[PDB]
Amino acid sequence: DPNFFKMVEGFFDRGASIVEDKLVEDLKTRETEEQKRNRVRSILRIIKPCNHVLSLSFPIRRDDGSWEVIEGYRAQHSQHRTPCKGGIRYSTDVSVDEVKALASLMTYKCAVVDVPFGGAKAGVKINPKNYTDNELEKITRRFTMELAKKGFIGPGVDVPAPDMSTGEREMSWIADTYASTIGHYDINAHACVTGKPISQGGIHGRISATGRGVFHGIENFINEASYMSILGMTPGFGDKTFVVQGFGNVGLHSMRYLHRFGAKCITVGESDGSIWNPDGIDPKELEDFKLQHGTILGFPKAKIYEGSILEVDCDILIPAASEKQLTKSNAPRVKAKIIAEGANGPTTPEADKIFLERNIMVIPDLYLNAGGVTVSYFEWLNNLNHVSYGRLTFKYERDSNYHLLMSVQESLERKFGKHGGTIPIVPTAEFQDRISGASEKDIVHSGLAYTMERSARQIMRTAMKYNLGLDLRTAAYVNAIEKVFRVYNEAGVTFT
Amino acid sequence: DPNFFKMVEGFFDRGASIVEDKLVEDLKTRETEEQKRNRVRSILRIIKPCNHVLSLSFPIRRDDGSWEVIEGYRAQHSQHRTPCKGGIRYSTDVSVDEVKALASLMTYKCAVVDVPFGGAKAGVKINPKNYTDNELEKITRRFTMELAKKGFIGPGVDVPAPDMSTGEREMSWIADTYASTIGHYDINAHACVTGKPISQGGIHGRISATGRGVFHGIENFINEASYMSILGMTPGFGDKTFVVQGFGNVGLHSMRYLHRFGAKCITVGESDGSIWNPDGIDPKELEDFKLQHGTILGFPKAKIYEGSILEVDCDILIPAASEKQLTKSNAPRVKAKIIAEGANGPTTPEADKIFLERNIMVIPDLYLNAGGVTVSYFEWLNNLNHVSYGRLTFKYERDSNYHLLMSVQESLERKFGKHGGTIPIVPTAEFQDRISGASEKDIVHSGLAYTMERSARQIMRTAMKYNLGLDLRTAAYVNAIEKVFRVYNEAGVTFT
Amino acid sequence: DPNFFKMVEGFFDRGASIVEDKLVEDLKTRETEEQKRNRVRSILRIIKPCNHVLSLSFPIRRDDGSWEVIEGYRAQHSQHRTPCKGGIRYSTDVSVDEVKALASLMTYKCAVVDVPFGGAKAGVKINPKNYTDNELEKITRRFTMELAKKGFIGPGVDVPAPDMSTGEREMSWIADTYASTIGHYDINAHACVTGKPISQGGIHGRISATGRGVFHGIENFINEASYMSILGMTPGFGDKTFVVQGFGNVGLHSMRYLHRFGAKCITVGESDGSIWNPDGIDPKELEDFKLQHGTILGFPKAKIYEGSILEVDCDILIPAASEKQLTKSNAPRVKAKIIAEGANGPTTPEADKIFLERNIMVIPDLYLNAGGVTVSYFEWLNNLNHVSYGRLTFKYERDSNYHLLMSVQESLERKFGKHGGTIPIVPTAEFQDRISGASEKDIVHSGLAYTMERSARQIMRTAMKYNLGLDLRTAAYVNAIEKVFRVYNEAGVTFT
Ligand SMILES: Nc1nc2c(ncn2[C@@H]2O[C@H](COP(=O)(O)OP(=O)(O)OP(=O)(O)O)[C@@H](O)[C@H]2O)c(=O)[nH]1
Ligand SMILES: Nc1nc2c(ncn2[C@@H]2O[C@H](COP(=O)(O)OP(=O)(O)OP(=O)(O)O)[C@@H](O)[C@H]2O)c(=O)[nH]1
Ligand SMILES: Nc1nc2c(ncn2[C@@H]2O[C@H](COP(=O)(O)OP(=O)(O)OP(=O)(O)O)[C@@H](O)[C@H]2O)c(=O)[nH]1
Repeated sequence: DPNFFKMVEGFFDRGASIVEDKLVEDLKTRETEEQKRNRVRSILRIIKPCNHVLSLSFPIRRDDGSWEVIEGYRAQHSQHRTPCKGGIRYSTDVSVDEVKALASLMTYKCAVVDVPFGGAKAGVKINPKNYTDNELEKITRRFTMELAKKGFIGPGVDVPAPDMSTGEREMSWIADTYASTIGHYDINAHACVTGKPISQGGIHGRISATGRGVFHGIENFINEASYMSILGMTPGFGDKTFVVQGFGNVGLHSMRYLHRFGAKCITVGESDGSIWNPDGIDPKELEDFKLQHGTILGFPKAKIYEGSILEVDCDILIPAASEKQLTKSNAPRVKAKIIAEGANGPTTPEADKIFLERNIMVIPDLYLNAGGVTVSYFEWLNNLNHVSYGRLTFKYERDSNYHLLMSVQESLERKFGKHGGTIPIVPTAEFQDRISGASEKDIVHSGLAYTMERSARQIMRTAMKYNLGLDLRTAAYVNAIEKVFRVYNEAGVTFT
Repeated sequence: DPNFFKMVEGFFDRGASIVEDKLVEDLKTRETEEQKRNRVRSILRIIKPCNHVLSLSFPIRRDDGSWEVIEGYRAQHSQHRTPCKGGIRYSTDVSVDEVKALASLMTYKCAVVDVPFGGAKAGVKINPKNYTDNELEKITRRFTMELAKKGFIGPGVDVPAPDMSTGEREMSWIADTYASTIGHYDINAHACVTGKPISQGGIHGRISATGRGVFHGIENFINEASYMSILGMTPGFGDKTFVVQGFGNVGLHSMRYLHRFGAKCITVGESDGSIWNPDGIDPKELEDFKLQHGTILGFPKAKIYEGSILEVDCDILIPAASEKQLTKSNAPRVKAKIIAEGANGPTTPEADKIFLERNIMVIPDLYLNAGGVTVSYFEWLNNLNHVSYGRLTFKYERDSNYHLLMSVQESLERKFGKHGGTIPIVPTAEFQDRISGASEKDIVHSGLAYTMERSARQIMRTAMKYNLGLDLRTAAYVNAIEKVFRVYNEAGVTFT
Repeated sequence: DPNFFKMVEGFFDRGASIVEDKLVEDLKTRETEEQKRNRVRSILRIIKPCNHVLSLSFPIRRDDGSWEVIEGYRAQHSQHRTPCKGGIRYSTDVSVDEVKALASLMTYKCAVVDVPFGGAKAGVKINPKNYTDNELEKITRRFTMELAKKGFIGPGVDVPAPDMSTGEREMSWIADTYASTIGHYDINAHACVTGKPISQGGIHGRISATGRGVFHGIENFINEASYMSILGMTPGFGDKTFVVQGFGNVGLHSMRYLHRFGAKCITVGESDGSIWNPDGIDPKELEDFKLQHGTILGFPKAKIYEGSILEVDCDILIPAASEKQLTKSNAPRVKAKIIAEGANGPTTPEADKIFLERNIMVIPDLYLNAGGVTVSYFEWLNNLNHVSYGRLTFKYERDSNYHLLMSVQESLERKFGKHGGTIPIVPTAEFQDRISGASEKDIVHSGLAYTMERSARQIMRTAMKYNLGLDLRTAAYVNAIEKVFRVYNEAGVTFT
């Protein structure tokens, strides 16, 4: 049970060794092979660590009149490409080391998806549940009152974001503080953060984003025969066994979108148990009980399945919530062709090997749960371009989108409308639905997928280049580094 | 052999005289004809000079331990419309006067193409070749360390750029300095400069931009019969003799794009000699030797042509590199209907007259080599909107771009698909190539051409308005001034 | 052998317990004894920790072309009273914990002497000796390039300073960086740091300051009979045995000033050995060999004394350099009435008890080595008032300083100068020496002593108030906290 930090650090190291072999070969500087090799080697010593790490102490007053001190950490991995991004996490497992990872992680996560942001993250040694709303509203707006004094929060330095144990309220609190302490005139203050509610500049779609980011991520591969062949599987979703573990968020919004395109999901894993219905389960009906029961168990159309989800005979498996759920004890026990890994580090390094030995494909946590980052990026622009996307264009496009058809109509009626036969060219129900449903919801759904699309394709290439086969986890950490490295190299690596 | 400055100044003067005749007539102020004429007249005394010109001195330390002082000049023509733009030039021909021109030039260049920027330029009395990479990296990052202390470098004051003797490295160096001296949080620091590499916010297409800007510039005229008639020529490129002088950059990337649309280029001029093949030459094969030989001479499929390119019997002639190449001695000797003038001041004032007497059309250096500016402008936005263009839209457009076709299909199958005959409407190879090739490369190629398109059209008008016929050089300097003047007039000309 | 951190933390804790007993009694708020006691108690939980602690990573390039990463720490104890102060230390013993102490220390050190500054400190995991001057000049100016991006260096946030392993050069380097990265116009940039050379705004006297701060600190007690009586000693210095350990700096400049006022120093401790001359030793003659020999040993007029300085039969003992030199093994072995503790933590907690049991007075490291801080404060003003002290006044005072005497002369000659007898009132050699020697050297020497004077007096009071007798170390940590606490209380303790 290594520390998730040590997991990460262990990976990057491996990727570096892989990269260097050629990265030195494809370096176009006039130097000695040795000389230049000592350039790259150290650069891969430079980015790995996290530049700035700050430790705090808060004199907050409780509701009972008492005082207590609070520790808070912010980690800003690398300045190679600002601004920097990172969510906040209120918990008691926090620690300096636990952070540097996730910042040094999100960075690599962002690069895979071609995002400018730089990785960061913060945390606080605290358990929210023991504290009220007011207290938390006293904590937060003081937290981001300090960091702002110290240049770790600004629309072009560092951008907080949500995470488990947080929500819009928390964000909403922050942004106000900033505007009342720093911006005071600065227009870009509305971009201080992300994940805001919709009324201030948020997004129609954030909540389900991640779940989607999983989906289009899987799609870019399942529809890829080059790997179907390897796993003896078939392209498409119309005939496949799908399951989930970590119901709730990302487990769900994916399950639903998943159900949409011909999927047949079978099971559900929950902190309290499981279910099973080889006939396929409606996510909708489950959405109900999650609110009408606070649990999955008791679902009429599924048996309370004994055992872990992982041991289910299926095609896909989605460890959306549990961390380190896959071990050498289960890796052989799993029954699946593919794994998703929505959550971060649901899988152990040892297992990955076992899968590669079982010819089991997987997906890296980076790629999938990225969409929860991607969307933010978009939301970080809405607050900069100070508009909802498209509102200058929807109707214009619309107009053109049916002046054309008219042109077609006339063009045809002109040629073989000889007798005058009219061709009432019209939209399609769907296409008409898009039109009247014109809204950011459609844009984002697009600028998200395209992203996840392009990224995957780069990865496949990256895999082939290095003959990694199905060992994508590395391949991603690979494709990331090359981008990162390439950046830091072309930045005048340092002015000292 | 006047100084390129004196050339410029000589032109503007001429344009003013031409403009005033009507600019006073079309001025809508309640004044006396005389009174108002004394308004315009002086305004054309105001813009002409360059407001700010700074002279520097650098205590740099060589690699040998020695010190030496270095002089550096920055010229910011006019504040009438900030920000201001201007590249850098490392040479020993530099001088205050040599600058004011090019700044006072780029301004007028920018206006022709409807660009906000204001003209500037910098230079340094130095010969790079005698200095290392490190030294230059010591020079530059100190150069832009001073100017920043003094408000001549900022994403909304003044924007450096490349030029001969410079490259991405130089830029890349600068931007880092700025972020480490001024921005420190400012998001727009990524726009401090332009011409950056691609990894930081550069562009897919810069290198060939200029060459293209030449092309679409020629196209907007060759396809214009109104001038074909005058020169007894034909519209199109499918039947014309093309040549070049100044092979390398802009000479090349144009030659290639030129070759694409039915051109037949015949010759090449190079600092070391020339070639000739009335059968037409593949730029590609030339691209090879330029790298496999560092020269054109020795090209199998062309004779080493004796004489200057200018004296070749052709339809187009492109003095892409040489300066002041066209004199009264050659002006009559030239064999051509049109000239391009990619470079700046390849042609002499005296010659222009001779051409007008020989009924020879030409093109102003302003218009053509503008694209090397235009593109930058775009690149200056990529770093402000903090995105690669379109990524929010490509797939959305894509979707719509084939939901429509479906609509057509259904619409037709509905009317005279009576028996059920299906119409498998599909894209075209080309159109499908666009789609999968979706990228900035296509956007920029567009927002460039359109620009060069609209501009030309304004010029034609401007020519007709003033009955200049083929004497475009003036006409441009004309169309520019009116815009400029119009700006400075509507700006509350001055608050003093 | 506890960590110097743990030493410190152990002290403050003790002081708090002592303070609270009355601090709650002298709190003038309308509350319940319990209620208010829960106010103070926690406040003494708040100040103790250090608010901001930053960890860094530097991509520096060596002279050999290689790269290496460097870690650097800055600790800004408390914002209760900005700006904050702290020197820098280049070593390899550095660590986060090792810092928080010294920052949380200097704070309390500053308060004793009624200084606004807030404690901070920085360090770097590095050994200078293995690196050149250039490298260090590459390290430093990058170090303070980051911290400035992050608001840990500024004339009104945080003020670096020298320390062992540093010197004026290091400072001089920094200040330039700042002016070239942040100030750019800010007048107060000349105050970014302290310890500067004299040519930029430094001070005539810094080097010997500390040594002096020791002296006047001892004087305020030795001349105090109230404690002479306790130790059975005599006031004055004219008859006392003085010694030293840690020759070099502070050991020396004190020894000299010490020699001036009737002292008779006997021995010297050095890293390499010792000497002894009951006849008294001229510091001057020693100054010579320290430069003519790099050592004390071989001094003609002193025997190479076997044993540690501590075991010498004397009246005063000055552990100026060695850390943790005094242990339970030596505490009883020491032969002395008083200890100085110029260095930080030369003495162990256990020993202090033993001394109190041996009726041995001591002095806290805080008080004495403070002068090295005090002076800086002054130097931090020279760079703000942008003048050398007094230059507006010396001659004015001078004038008045002898218009008076004239008045006396005339006044006397008027009354009983009846016959006309003239009274040539004149200055004294000394007083005339002051005049012609008018310079900062005299001011600082004053504003230093007065400080150390007033402080001590507060401490005596503080001791009596709490009946600590000779256990001053606490008493200081006591007098400090009350000031600190009092500050943080009257600051609207927090706006959350
Ligand atoms: N679909 C769905 N949405 C939910 C659920 N719970 C909360 N939501 C929120 O409701 C919103 C519904 O999104 P819509 O914009 O109405 O429809 P959509 O974006 O096209 O797709 P869905 O989000 O799946 O409905 C989502 O953005 C979620 O934030 C749920 O169980 N199912
Ligand atoms: N075409 C071409 N590109 C070159 C040449 N030399 C360097 N390049 C670079 O290669 C890039 C090729 O551009 P692409 O994006 O691949 O293709 P394109 O932009 O549609 O058109 P081309 O630039 O002419 O290839 C250009 O942007 C140049 O910067 C050359 O000789 N020919
Ligand atoms: N006195 C003294 N000064 C030294 C010695 N070594 C270096 N110095 C420097 O020389 C300066 C001499 O100070 P001065 O201003 O000339 O005289 P002062 O300040 O009245 O008293 P001193 O510093 O003891 O000489 C001090 O500030 C030190 O920085 C030394 O061994 N003895």
